[PDB]
Amino acid sequence: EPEPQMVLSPLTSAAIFLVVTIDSGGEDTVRDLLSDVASLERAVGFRAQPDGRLSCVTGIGSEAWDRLFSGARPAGLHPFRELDGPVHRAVATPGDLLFHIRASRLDLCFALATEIMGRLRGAVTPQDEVHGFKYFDERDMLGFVAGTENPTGAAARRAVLVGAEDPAFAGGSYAVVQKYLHDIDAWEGLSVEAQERVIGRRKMTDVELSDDVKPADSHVALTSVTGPDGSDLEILRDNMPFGSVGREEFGTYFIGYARTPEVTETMLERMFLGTASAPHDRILDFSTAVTGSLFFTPAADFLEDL
Amino acid sequence: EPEPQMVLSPLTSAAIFLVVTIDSGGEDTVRDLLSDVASLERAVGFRAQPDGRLSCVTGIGSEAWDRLFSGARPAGLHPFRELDGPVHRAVATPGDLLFHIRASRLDLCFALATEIMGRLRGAVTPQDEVHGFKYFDERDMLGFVAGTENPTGAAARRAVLVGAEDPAFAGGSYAVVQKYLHDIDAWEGLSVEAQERVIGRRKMTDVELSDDVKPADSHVALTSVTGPDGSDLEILRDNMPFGSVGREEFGTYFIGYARTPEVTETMLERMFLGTASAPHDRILDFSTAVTGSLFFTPAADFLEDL
Amino acid sequence: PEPQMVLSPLTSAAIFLVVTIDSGGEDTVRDLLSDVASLERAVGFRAQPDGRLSCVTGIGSEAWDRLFSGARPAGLHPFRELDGPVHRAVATPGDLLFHIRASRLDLCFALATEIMGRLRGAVTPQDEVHGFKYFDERDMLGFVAGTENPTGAAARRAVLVGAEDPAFAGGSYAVVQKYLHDIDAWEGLSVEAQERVIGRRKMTDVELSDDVKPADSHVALTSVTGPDGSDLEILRDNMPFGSVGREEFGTYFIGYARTPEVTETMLERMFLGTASAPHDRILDFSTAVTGSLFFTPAADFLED
Amino acid sequence: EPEPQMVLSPLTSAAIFLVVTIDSGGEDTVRDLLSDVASLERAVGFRAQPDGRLSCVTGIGSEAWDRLFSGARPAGLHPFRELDGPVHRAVATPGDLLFHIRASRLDLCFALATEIMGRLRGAVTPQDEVHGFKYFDERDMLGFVAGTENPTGAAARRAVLVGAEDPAFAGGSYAVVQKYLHDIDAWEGLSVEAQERVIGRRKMTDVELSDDVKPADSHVALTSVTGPDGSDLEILRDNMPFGSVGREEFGTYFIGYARTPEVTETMLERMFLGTASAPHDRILDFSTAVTGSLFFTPAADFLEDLS
Amino acid sequence: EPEPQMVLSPLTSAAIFLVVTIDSGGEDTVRDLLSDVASLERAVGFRAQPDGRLSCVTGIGSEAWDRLFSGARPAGLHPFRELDGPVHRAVATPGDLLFHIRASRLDLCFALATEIMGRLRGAVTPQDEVHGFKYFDERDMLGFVAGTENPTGAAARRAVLVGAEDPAFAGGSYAVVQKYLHDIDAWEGLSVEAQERVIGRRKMTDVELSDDVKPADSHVALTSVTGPDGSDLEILRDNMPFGSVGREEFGTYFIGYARTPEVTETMLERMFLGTASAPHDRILDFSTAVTGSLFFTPAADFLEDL
Amino acid sequence: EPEPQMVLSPLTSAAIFLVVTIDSGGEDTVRDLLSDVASLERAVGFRAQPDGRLSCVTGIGSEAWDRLFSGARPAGLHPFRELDGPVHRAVATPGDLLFHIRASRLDLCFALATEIMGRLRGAVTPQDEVHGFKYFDERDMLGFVAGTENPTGAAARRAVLVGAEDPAFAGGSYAVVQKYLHDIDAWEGLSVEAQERVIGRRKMTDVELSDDVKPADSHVALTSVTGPDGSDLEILRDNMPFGSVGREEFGTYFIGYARTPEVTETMLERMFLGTASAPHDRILDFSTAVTGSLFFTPAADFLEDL
Ligand code: HEM
Ligand code: HEM
Ligand code: HEM
Ligand code: HEM
Ligand SMILES: [Mg+2]
Ligand SMILES: [Mg+2]
Repeated sequence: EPEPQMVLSPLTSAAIFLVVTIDSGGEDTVRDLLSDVASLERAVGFRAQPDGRLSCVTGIGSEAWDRLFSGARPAGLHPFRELDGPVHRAVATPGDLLFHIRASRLDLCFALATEIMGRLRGAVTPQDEVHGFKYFDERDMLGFVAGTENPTGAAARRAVLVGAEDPAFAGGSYAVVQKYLHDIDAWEGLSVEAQERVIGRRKMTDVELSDDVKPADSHVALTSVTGPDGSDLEILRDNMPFGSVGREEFGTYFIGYARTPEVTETMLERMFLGTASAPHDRILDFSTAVTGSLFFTPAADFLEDL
Repeated sequence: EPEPQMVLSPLTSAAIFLVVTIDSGGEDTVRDLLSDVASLERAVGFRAQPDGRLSCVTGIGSEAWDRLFSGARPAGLHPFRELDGPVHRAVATPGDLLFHIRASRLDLCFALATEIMGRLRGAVTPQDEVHGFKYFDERDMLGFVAGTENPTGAAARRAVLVGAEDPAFAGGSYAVVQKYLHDIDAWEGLSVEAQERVIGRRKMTDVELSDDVKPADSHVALTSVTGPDGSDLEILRDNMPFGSVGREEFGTYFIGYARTPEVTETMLERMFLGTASAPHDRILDFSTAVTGSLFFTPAADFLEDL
Repeated sequence: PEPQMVLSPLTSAAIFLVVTIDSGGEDTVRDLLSDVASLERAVGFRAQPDGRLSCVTGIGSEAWDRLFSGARPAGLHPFRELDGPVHRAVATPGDLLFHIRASRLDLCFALATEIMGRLRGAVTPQDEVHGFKYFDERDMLGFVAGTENPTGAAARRAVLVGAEDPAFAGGSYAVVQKYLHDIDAWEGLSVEAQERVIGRRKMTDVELSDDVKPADSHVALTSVTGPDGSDLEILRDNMPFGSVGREEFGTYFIGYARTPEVTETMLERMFLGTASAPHDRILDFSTAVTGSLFFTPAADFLED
Repeated sequence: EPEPQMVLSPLTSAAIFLVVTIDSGGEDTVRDLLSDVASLERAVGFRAQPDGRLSCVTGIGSEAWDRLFSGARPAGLHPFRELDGPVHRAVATPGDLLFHIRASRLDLCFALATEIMGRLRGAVTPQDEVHGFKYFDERDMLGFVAGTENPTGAAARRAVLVGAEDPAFAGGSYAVVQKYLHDIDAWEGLSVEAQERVIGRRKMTDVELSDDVKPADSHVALTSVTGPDGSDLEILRDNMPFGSVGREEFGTYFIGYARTPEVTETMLERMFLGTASAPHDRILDFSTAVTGSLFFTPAADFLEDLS
Repeated sequence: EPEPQMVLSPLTSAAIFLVVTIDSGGEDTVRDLLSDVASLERAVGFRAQPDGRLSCVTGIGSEAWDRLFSGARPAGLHPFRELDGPVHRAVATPGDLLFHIRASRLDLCFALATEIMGRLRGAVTPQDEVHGFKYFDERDMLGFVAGTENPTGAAARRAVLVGAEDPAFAGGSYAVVQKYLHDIDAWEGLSVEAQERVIGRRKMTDVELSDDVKPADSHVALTSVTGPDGSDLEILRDNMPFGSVGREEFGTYFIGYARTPEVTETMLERMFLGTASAPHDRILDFSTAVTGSLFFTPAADFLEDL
Repeated sequence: EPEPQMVLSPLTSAAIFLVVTIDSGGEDTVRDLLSDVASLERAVGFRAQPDGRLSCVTGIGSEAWDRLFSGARPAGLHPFRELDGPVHRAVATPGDLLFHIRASRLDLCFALATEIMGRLRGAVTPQDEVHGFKYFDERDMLGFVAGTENPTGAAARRAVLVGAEDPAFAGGSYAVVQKYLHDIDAWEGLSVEAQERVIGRRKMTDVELSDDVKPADSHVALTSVTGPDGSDLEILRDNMPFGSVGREEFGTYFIGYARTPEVTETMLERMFLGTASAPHDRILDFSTAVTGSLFFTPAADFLEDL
């Protein structure tokens, strides 16, 4: 049975997201680092266990894959597709490698980031670095609980991990990232009731709005998708607030894992392009995407063997 | 007894340092915020007690004092004094207000910073914003334990709080801040034993080097100061690592509190200008100061009674 | 099939809610059942990982026939009243059980509030108990409670319906009884006399050896062996409760099993006695004031 | 300095409030129990330290004081004064002894309540027993954070503990209790902004409303009181949710400690009788007081030195 | 105010008790270590704060005091007085220095013991070393709660710290130690009710037996002492279980702190020699003392000024 | 179907290792105790759950197996093989039963050890008893992190548990124990860099030395072993510091579990007897083995069915 990366992590209150491009000639250095990244994760994290909860999920973009590896490609790997909606746009931005670093403390994330980037200096150019922090009651930058309807247990494994449909890549996953900046002033001018109509859940109690009252352009309504057999299509999300008070930057860093990118891409199409009943996701009236990238996160043993 | 701000805080693993200047006409907005800052600290922090450990210490610079208040000035308040040493320089940079925000989690620091800056928008210009994180075993960016010889209990109160020498300002303190960037590549080229000779303490065990082995230009030797009667002159420090892996920025944010700025200024003169036996503090061969400011942190009731 | 959270980690707080379904309340009940897992997530998620909030939902025999058509679970029937020579196990009404557990009573209460909010006008409350465990896992009699519960695979095999009733695989059967204790009479016994009642040492929680353990001790009467000589096991999560002002000092008994026959055989031994034991000596200090049986379906049964 | 009881406790998530009356002839049994209550607190609590945080504050009503003790009375002790407002009433109900029992866990509260009541059986009649639990984010039954503006440290000592003004009773305090039941249906029919105008603070963030927006009949405006010199008069509160979902009982148990009952009584008068600018505290349109009692909580050494 | 050592510590679950004798010629090495012991405590303990709660109380015996120091001596300092009762004996055993090391974890105790003994190698001979552990519910090796009636707060300071009666030594205390081994087989032959009559408290609930049932030769009755003016004479105890299962050694390490040794010695006399109404403390029928030593624990600043 | 003992335990900060021999005639008493050991574990441990994490792993030696049981032997069970190297020796010492007791607190370990030894008095002779404690940062007595490269999850199950190759004993494991005493004086005379060359990892950061610099006689190089198919052969280790400061005993108690003893024995041979490129493991120049024994730890159901 192939060993996945730590895509299914315990709850963590801190994260670093690192997106880089691989410079010309940097391929060999990158391959060496990939074969050591799990041993660096253990080195940094083991002595802080059990409370540290340090993990690193490593992802590779479509164009980078062809530069690094010969043989088969993962079936669903392609560049992030830009969505040019009537009002809102989901931009595509460059990224060859993702490091999704999570722990209970930002310092542990930083120590691992420092070791990873130390080995890659001269081979990569940083595109994005975000230091994320979750609020103490699992709330996001909009004041709502984040993570409630994530799948757990076997339902999570089924939703996230590549299996028999792409057997050479079993135990992998696909990550989509988007960095969002919020208009906090406009958001906080809404009443709580109007915010609940945007999200589709109660703010304080986190109870879902009933079907008869939930707006068709609420976030929860548009990101609820049923498959060909009427089962729910699910993804696993670990959105993280970030910001700078001096620069008035108040953000949500979105990351979503799925067994195939088609699930995530269908959700994004509904959000940005809308449906028969909804012009677009009302969350986008307060949130602007400034990055967008797609990565394949291979099985841990795939990385170890190169 | 006047009530001090939370200068003597429990150990915290997260901090935000905010330094701002007061714009033309911003005085009244600032005074209103100062009279509310303790109540904002309670609002953000109380529901996360007892583990949150959220506090905010507010400081006011020399020039800002005269713009905000009439009547007496604190006796020791003056602008930061630039030190132009033979090799190393301690720069002065602008700052009218300091907010030293501490907690066990960065999100609580950020929430308070957001409320404070929300009330000040349009009245202040940000000069510096640093998000600090301490390593899980109380280590700093150089890999040494940080805080070991800080005073505690009654010795700390005596060292930090203004008393009968300046009775109108009893329960206040003086804060000096400097942001340092490290040359980590050069530091990590030293052996552990060579690093220990720079600091003056063992790296793994944090035991002080004996007087016969401790170099005269070690950090602990230069920052050890005796008064006219041979008593130790002490300050309270809460130095915090910070940085950005993508920008190769690895820093220490220095903050030191003392009952009179003369103690901290004597330490800085020994570090930057040296003594008969030491050209300068060897820590400065790996650390460059890029900011420097001095603030008076009044008793909490002084702020409240505006 | 995915079970409900019958096998929970240890919790220090609980709310037990038993209700009857009023005439015309069926539809409101069915709607709540299809939402109960989503309400559990909504209340519990923001207090993770320490909250450990869960809700196990059970349905009685008479209620089942009112709510659902098609197959019944094979073992579902009303609680059987036991009229012993001295002690009686009463049957009391109950159509739905909510067994709510967490590390803190406030989280239990928040979920109970949301559940009862959705059911108002459709149900009548029969019982509500707010349970608390003592800091050293002791019960109201001063003994450690839960020691011999099965764990891991043995727990799954003992508690979850399987291939013997395949349409209801992943379900379980819950028996509840509320007991009030005579604490004055109990505390008049020596520790050694109490140990002979229970069958375990009080301070150290070591089982009394076979040569000293009385036949009418609680542990001896609730030890039952199957056709192949294996132990028949149940999973228990007994909770203290009470009111100091009313001198009410209680144990809320709940036992889960794959078939109610195991639990019912234990109860018959306790209340009716055997050739070797008049009755369970624990019953000389404990009176049952409720008794109900529920089937707790697989979580996916409720969600559909 | 005389030693207070644990009036200023760390934050606790569980409480039991026990109010009893002393039966005729029960005085001697009561006095014996009072001289042992500290030792019972240690017996129950010590083996659960450091996490248990078990404490018991013992209070004695005005009429009970006269029955138990033959010497001088605390200067501010009198029976709770009923407030008969144009709309709302603060009832006075019987109570001779208060046991305010706090810990991190309800079982530790219950163990101590059991030991106390075991010694008093036959000498007292129970009037009220409430098992309180705090919501995990310090919220009350109305969904608002409770405790935010309580004084801390030296300001709390100065506000709560009797000093030089009544030297024989230094280290004591005065407790007012009221059990409130809420109309949760009516409350949940308000918008969040309408709730915020009732309380005087933002619901989600717990930031106080500006002076320009905060209504005169908000709870925070009516319970804000300044003294003869313009200093704030403060009390220490440890309000606790309680209830029963089956009976639709959703409550707040109010307890407030103060160095003199006059501060707490002034706040209650403003709430129930109103001011020039406010008919009454709007929180009372959603909250009914069903008990009301006043107690003196003596210094610990006063209790220990008894026959 | 003179600063005491950490005689009144928060609750700790681990301890090391180290008793040594000073070898001929070892005086100078010992004096140097004493002047450094608080700085060693900070070095070992700081990086495990706030939960470590590492402290070291240092005591000096009567004969050692006269070897190390000249001039005035603490008023009550003498060698432990052997008690030769009709049945039971309290032995005096050699000991010049006590290190009473406490923390929430044994490893912190061990690290500090290692540093202390490292500085003293060649100057001292070990007489006793005990590694103590508390049971999870504060119980001792007899199964009873230990520590319940210790004084707290102000009453503890008054009972333990030397004051105006010996002003040159204000802020000190006197420690008596005795290592006890228990005859667990004999003890476990009693019923619980018979055990309770030995101790004077209920076993499970730790409620004191009422005056009408408490025997005169119970442990709590013999260790309850009133002074000529009616006040309770109290000591502070931090008894620790210890043992070795293979050697069937089950013990209690007794340590009692008091402002004068007269209080502790009066308790010991009542235990071992008895009263008019009690032949001896019944706890001694199941407990044998194998060490006995007395130490003065000076104010912290006395040690620092060497 | 078979239920293993708790070989794969969560991390624990305390342990007791008890090794006994079975006296002539003690076999029946031992068999009775083995059938009850799981129920004693529950009795002691249940009331401290969920934080106690008390477990006991029971092992049986080769000669004891033949005295206790008839029918099949586990295929790999034999007495520990003495290794007589040119410089260093791995001695074989007597041991019939191992009790490897772990918990979050030493109290719980001690209570269970007391109950076990209580049942076996008169049937067994203690050979070794060690009370282990972890340093707060997972460090050993040499100052290095211990446990970093242990297998986890499925890789741990595959490495440790007997399966289809010995089907009657599926769910069992083999334990090798050695008690080591260190020469701490000689070790602390090395520079940190010289220590790192002994171990094969960086001291402070726990990063493995790269292949070009790692010495062939480093500990990590000699204990890295590849199988016939090029896979890494792994074991699960739960080494625990122990000691006595007064006797200058500073130790590491080695325990290693594996599905077959040949893996552990190949590592030992490389350490003690060396390779073409390394005379012996350099860790042995600072570490002396004073015990050595091998045990089979059966499935839990094997013990219960006695
Ligand atoms: C007043 C009610 C009760 C009290 C206070 C109580 C208490 C206890 C205690 C202290 C134990 C020993 C520790 C443990 O394993 O939990 C025990 C064991 C047990 N109890 Fe009860 N119990 C009660 C009622 C019941 C009822 C009604 C049943 C069955 C229908 C039951 C079945 C069991 C079983 C099966 C055991 C495990 C026996 C064994 O060691 O195999 N109990 N109970
Ligand atoms: C139904 C009963 C009550 C509820 C639900 C309630 C709730 C609250 C809330 C949510 C706050 C704001 C947060 C805080 O500082 O705790 C508050 C503040 C306060 N309450 Fe109440 N309360 C009640 C009864 C009372 C009573 C009866 C009194 C006085 C006799 C009182 C005195 C106060 C005071 C002095 C404050 C702080 C006001 C300020 O200075 O900011 N409360 N209460
Ligand atoms: C022999 C081993 C010892 C054991 C196992 C032991 C055990 C206990 C226990 C279980 C208690 C009751 C709970 C408490 O308040 O701590 C206690 C109380 C006490 N013990 Fe001991 N003890 C021992 C030796 C000593 C010695 C040698 C002294 C005095 C020299 C002493 C002085 C006290 C005192 C003063 C109390 C408090 C009595 C009261 O005022 O209530 N103990 N001890
Ligand atoms: C003096 C006794 C010992 C000490 C202080 C010691 C210490 C260590 C240290 C510090 C590590 C590096 C971090 C890690 O745990 O992975 C290590 C790794 C290891 N040790 Fe030891 N050890 C000792 C004895 C043994 C023995 C006797 C064996 C085998 C029989 C052994 C097998 C291993 C293995 C397999 C590894 C992992 C190597 C790798 O794949 O990276 N050790 N040891
Ligand atoms: Mg009978
Ligand atoms: Mg014996």
